[PDB]
Amino acid sequence: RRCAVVTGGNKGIGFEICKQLSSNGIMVVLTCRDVTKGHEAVEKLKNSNHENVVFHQLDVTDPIATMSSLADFIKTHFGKLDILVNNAGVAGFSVDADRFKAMISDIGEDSEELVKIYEKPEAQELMSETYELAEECLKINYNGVKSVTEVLIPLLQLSDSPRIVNVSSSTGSLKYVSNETALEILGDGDALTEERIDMVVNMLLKDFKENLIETNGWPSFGAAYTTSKACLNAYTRVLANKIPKFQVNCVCPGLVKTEMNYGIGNYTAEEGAEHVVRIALFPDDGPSGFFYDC
Ligand SMILES: NC(=O)C1=CN([C@@H]2O[C@H](COP(=O)(O)OP(=O)(O)OC[C@H]3O[C@@H](n4cnc5c(N)ncnc54)[C@H](OP(=O)(O)O)[C@@H]3O)[C@@H](O)[C@H]2O)C=CC1
Repeated sequence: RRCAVVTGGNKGIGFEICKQLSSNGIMVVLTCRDVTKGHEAVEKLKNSNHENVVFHQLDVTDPIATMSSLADFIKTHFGKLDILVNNAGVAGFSVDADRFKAMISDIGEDSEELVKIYEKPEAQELMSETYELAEECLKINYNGVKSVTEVLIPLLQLSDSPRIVNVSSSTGSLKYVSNETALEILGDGDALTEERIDMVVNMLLKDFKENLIETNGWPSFGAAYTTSKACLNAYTRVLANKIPKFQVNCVCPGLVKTEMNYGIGNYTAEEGAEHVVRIALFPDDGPSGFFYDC
């Protein structure tokens, strides 16, 4: 049996990825940071007749040394890893829940309008981004992906067909990278390295902390998130180059109705996960280094 690790597996797209991989005969290690939430998710899938799922704790921001226990667990019970889905991620902003629920109620969750207004200024007024949230966003969406990937690479090396799928967003496209220095680094594909991508991340965090978002031409809203995904894409390309044995790709699942969006989206969680699972289960002869649907 092929086996998979999915990060952020307790809810949203991640939970549905675990369910669908399991449905396709994959042995799934559902990981997430909250132990109670993890056990409840696995119990829920079992009660749905998905038996090839097991829980293991994983907060992607923890030290890489702590992750050694996941690596050992997989080696001991499975002998290899075939699939890693880097799904865990956060938006980098909070919302006024009361007013957001009022806005959703008012419009009606349907009529493309709800999705339309979610992107209007009327909506941003209900959202708050802070340096604290930015720092966490980058640690989870970018650095966390690097740590989990580094720890599990030696197990993926043992697979005859290793795959890494990183869940990205189209807002991470270079078209939205406004800062000139960042655009220059991320757009110079031939010169991409992990170190240069780290520079972009550190540049953003430094400017954010020093209140230079507007001043240095960063996006006026959602700069942490969009930067984290643009850096995730670049890192995905670098990793693809470094490890030609692997399939390493990003997938942008479209706008999905999860708690990340307070239920707003074009696709259900099931549908979003389907988009990611189609790449995770590519034939053994598959491409690497690309950004699907981004
Ligand atoms: N929903 C959308 O429209 C889109 C989502 N994406 C990407 O899809 C991925 C999943 O998003 P989605 O399902 O919508 O969001 P959800 O908020 O519903 O789920 C997020 C998952 O990530 C977990 N998570 C958050 N921080 C950490 C951490 N430090 N360590 C381990 N797990 C963590 C959450 O755990 P917990 O329950 O403990 O908080 C949860 O399991 C993300 O990378 C997101 O950026 C890309 C394009 C569109």
